[PDB]
Formats: sequence, C-alpha cells, structure tokens
Amino acid sequence: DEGMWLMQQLGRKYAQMKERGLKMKEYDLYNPNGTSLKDAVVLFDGGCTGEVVSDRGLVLTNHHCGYDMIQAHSTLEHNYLENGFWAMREADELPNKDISVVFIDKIEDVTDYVKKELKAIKDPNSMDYLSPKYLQKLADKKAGKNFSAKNPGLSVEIKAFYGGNLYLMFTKKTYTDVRLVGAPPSSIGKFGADTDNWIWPRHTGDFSIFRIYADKNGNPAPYSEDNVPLKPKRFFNISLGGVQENDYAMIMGFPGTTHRYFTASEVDEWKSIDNDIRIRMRDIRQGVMLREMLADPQIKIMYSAKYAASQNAYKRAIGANWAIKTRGLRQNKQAMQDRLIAWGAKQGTPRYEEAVHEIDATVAKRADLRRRYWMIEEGIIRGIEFARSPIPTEDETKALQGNDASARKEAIDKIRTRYSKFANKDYSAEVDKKVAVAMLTEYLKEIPYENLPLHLRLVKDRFAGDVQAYVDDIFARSVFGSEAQFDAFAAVPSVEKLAEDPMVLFASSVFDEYRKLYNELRPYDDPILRAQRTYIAGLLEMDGDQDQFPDANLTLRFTYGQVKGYSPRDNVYYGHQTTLDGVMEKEDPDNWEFVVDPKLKAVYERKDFGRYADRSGRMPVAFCATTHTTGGNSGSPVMNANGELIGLNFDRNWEGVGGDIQYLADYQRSIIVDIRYVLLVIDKVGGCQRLLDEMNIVP
Ligand SMILES: [K+]
Ligand SMILES: [K+]
Repeated sequence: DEGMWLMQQLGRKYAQMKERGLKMKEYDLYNPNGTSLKDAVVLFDGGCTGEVVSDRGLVLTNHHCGYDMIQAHSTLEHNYLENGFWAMREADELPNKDISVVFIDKIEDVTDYVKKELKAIKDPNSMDYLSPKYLQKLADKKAGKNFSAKNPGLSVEIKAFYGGNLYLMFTKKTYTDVRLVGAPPSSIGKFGADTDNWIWPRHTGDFSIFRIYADKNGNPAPYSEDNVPLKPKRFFNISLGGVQENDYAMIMGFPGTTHRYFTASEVDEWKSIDNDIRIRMRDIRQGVMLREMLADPQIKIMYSAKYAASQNAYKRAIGANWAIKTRGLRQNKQAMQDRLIAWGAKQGTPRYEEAVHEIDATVAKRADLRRRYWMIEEGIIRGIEFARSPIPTEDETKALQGNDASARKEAIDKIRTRYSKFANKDYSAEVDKKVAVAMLTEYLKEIPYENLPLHLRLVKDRFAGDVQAYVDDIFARSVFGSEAQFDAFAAVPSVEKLAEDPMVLFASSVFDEYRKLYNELRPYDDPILRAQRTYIAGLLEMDGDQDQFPDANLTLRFTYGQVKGYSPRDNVYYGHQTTLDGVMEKEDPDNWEFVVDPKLKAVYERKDFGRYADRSGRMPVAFCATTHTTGGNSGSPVMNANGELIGLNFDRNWEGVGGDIQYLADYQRSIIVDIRYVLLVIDKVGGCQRLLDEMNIVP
C-alpha cells in the first residue's frame, strides 16, 4: 500500500494496516518512551538499512550493502568476494575502517519549537527553515549544554518534513565497531546483478552479516580487542513459517528521496528534460560502447563496469518514462492541484493557486537553462571520458614558469598522477574518441553555437563541422592523447604547449559552461521550495495526512502491504515467489553473473533443504510485496503480521520506479530475499551453525 510513513503516523495508519492483516499491537511496533521493533532497525553505513537479529548484536543487510567491506578484506590468498566469508568464532569476525550503524533511539515532534525560533528571522524568503546548519543549531540548543557528555554515543538532528510544515528531532546512537561475520559467495550475493537489475522475477541471495561491538555496558566504542558484542534492547525473531500469497508484510528503513508533491508542470519537466535527455544520451554512449565491447574481448573486460554503471540510471529513466506514458502520473498531479485550487476558491484563500502558478512559472522560466545543463551533464561531463582529463593548477603552471627545477619536477609528478588515473588500465583512447564523436554530434545538433562551451565552437569555426577531425586533432596534439605524448611532454615540458593543449582547453571549456549553468539554475530552486511549503500546507489542511505521506528525506519510515505478484503486460503474470529451480534454469558457467556456486548446486541436486523449503519440496529464494520503497531501503527488514523477520528488501522492479512520484498498486513491488534462503545459505553453503544457534528462530 501507498506511503513512507513517519513513526508518529502509526496511529493514523494502524486501522488500514490491520485491514491488510497486521496482528501486532501498535506499542510493540513503535512507541516513544519504551522498547519496540523500531529499536532493532539500523542505518547501515550512512545509506543502507540493516537489522539486529540476535541478542549478541548480529546484523543482517544486503550483500551489495556489505560489498565494500567484503572487498577490503579480500586478497588473492583469501578472496572473500568470490568465496564468501564465514567467521567460525566471534574472535575471527573482521573489524572495518570508517563504518557505522545508527539506531534511532528517540523521535520527537519539535514543529512548535522550530516555528517559534523561525519567527526571529526577519526576511520572509529566508531558506533557513530548510538549512541543515540552522536546524542543527536549533537541535543543539534544544538538547542542551553537555548533551554529549551526559549521553555516550548519542547525537541529535532536526529535519524538515512536508515542505517545512513539520519538524522532527532524532536522537541517534552511533556504533563504529561493526565487524564482518558472514557473506555468501558473490555468485549468490550478485546472482544476475547487472542483467536482472530492476527485474522481477529475481534470484539473488543478496545478504551479508555483521556484528555490533561495544563496551561491556553496550555503549558505542571505537574498535578495541577489549570490545564485546552488543546486548541489544530489541532484536528480530526469525520466522521459519515462510510466506504465502496475500500475506501481510511491512518494512522499516531509511528511504532517501520522493517527489509525491510535484505539480503537473514538474512531471512534464522530469519527462521532457531530465529523463528524455538521460535516455537519449545514454542510449548513444551505451550503443558505441556495446559495439566496441562485442568487437574486442579486451575492450569488453575494460568497459563492462562503466557500461553497467551507465545502464543503472538509464533503465530507471526508461521505467519512469514508461509510467508517465502508460500509468497516468501527469493526470494524477493535475487532479491533485485542481482539487486544492477548487477548495481554496471555496475557502476564499487564493494562496494555494498562487503557489501552484509560481511553481509553473519557475519551471517555464528555467526550461532552456535546465535543458542545456542536462545536455552537457549527460552528453559530456558523464558522457565523454576525456572531459575529466587533467587541467594544470595555477601553482603547477607557475611551478614550470620558473627556473627552480625541483618545483618543476614536482608539478610534472602531480600532473602524471592525474594523467595515470585518467588513462588507467580500463581506458581506451580509441573507444573514448568513438564515444565522443557520437555524443558531440548529438550535443552540437541540440545546442546552438551561441550556447556552446567555447572550445566546441571550433567544430564549426576551424574544422568545417567535422566532429571526427576535431576529436582526432585533440588526441593527435594533446600531451594526454597517449602515454608516449605525455612522456615526451614530461621530458621537455613547454609552458606555451600546455596553455594551448586542445584537451586541456576542451576540459576547461566544458567544465566552465557546466559551472555557469549550475550557478544560474540554483536560484530557481528557492521559489519552488517556498511555494511547496504553501502547496503542501493546503493539501494537509484540505485532506489531512492519513492518505498523504511526507516526501522521503533519509529518515526512518514504515511501509506496509502484502506479498503479491503482478501482471507486467497482457497475458503475463509474475507470481509472488521465486525458487531455487529458477536459479538452476538461469545457470550459465561462462557468464560471471549467472554462475551457480558448486555447494549450492549439490544442495539442489540432493534436495538438502533442511526445514527451509515448502511442504512440496520447493526451496524459496525471493518474494515480492506491495510495500512502498525507494533508494535507501536496501537491507530493510521485512516483517510478517506478528513482526517476525520474513526477508530483506534488496530491489524494486522497473515498472515501479515511477513510484517516487506516484505509487502504482498494480505494478510497483519491493523485491525481497526470503529469510528461509538466507538460513539455507548460512547452513548448507557457509556451514556456519553458530550463527543459526544465536538467532531466535520461531515457527
Ligand atoms: K536497482
Ligand atoms: K528516490
């Protein structure tokens, strides 16, 4: 069901949750002064979500959330990324540099406090009401003198909600000794990762396992061998019961951003500028990279990760534009603004209509600048690798202006480091030239001569419109066009040559235009934010908050729904549950994405599923639910009707990515690893019994 709800809204939503099958008492899910399931949810390393699953501080999150830590501990001798990792005693769990988990110890509505303090600010158009520095000064004032000394590991933050109409203060408890305990092999953790990104059905065992360490009283402490596992106030019980179609499911976690209050004009702008440009420019870039990767196996090795990275937000933009085209997103926002405008007229209060018209007018005024910004960002800053070639600093240019040879040597050395990082082992000058010719052809079609970065005016003025000749000239003459050209430069460095370098002048020119567009566009954000404060206040006055969730803002939310598949297209149905049979159907030993771990294959051959399969002998892998998630919900716990852990959220289907603007009941799903499959992998693949024995596994 729709919405990413504040914990304060649990009372408002409880009747709807019970209608969908919730059996918990409200207090046990969230309460403000006691212990609740909210106390087992953590913010994992500043983006992801995770959950406490034992009375000794065991934490589950996704494999993709734990990846950087698994990779940091991996070597040729112990390649944990490929083999997995299973600590067979607590003393073998691996500490992690610069890691955190954050508990939300307390939440408080401070709206009246912040609105009182904002009365002091004289300028009615001040943006201090949304300023992180200003709200942190209010938090510090409220928490009082020596809050930190009186509360080990605790800190406070105030955040704005509903466009500045509501403020909450969070008291956060931060642990920095968080050790790696367990991870499946990447073949399981990343099964289908690029090909199946944003796809349901999905077959990925996307989990990893950490443990929170602390002092002997459970307070946060920096890494020490004297630290002991946290004895937490709440952990999740793990259900062996499984899921069935239509079962209630709920999620808690930290969704980052939504746009539920876009005007119709903002939907049109998101389609016609942001998404259309991203789709067109990435289709060009990807099409050239694919052609070069198919033709040369070494180019495939070098460019595979850059290609999949481009494809990530490409696929999301295609899904978002699909929803705008087919699912009525614009008309939904048109109806929302039309309803409030009709009500405002009945109330004798034109300020809501004025707010919608101010947003419309700002969107219309910025259209050509925003188009230019997205064209340069997708077409060149992201699109063309040599845009990020080195630019000598003034110090470096002075340094080899001079006759001090040793400062000169030091300037060349600094430049060499940036060149080596640019033209690294994954960089092909030939691929970059082909990509640049295709991307600049599009860019020069769309951006008129008078609005070009100055260096690009040389295509018309010096090369007679021949983009291939222009790009050929950059690489031919630049000291960064090849390793031999850089080495020749480093040997007899000419200050005149460097100031005239066509790659340096190209890079400088396109970053200059990008910067000047950014600076001219930024001011247009503020009138829309101020109008949204009014627009959202009207919507809330008119219809209340029960069916109007506040946009995500990196804070703790709950969502509820049911375990349920969907029909993507005519005569096609995707059910609610994938199985291990589906992993084996997808097995391809010559595609890294679809390798089946040999212990997992033997488990499947033997039907060695313990108590983790269904009664018919089918071993679950993933399920999907009608919960409302977005980026920031990776790793989130999935609870059944009784609050027991049934899975871990790890993705969303592409049909649902428009759901940041408008939830789609018949299309949007959260993609979740079944906890039964996590237990099977710990047991039969890791052989790590002590982790099963420390959990509370309930029927
Ligand atoms: K994804
Ligand atoms: K988002």
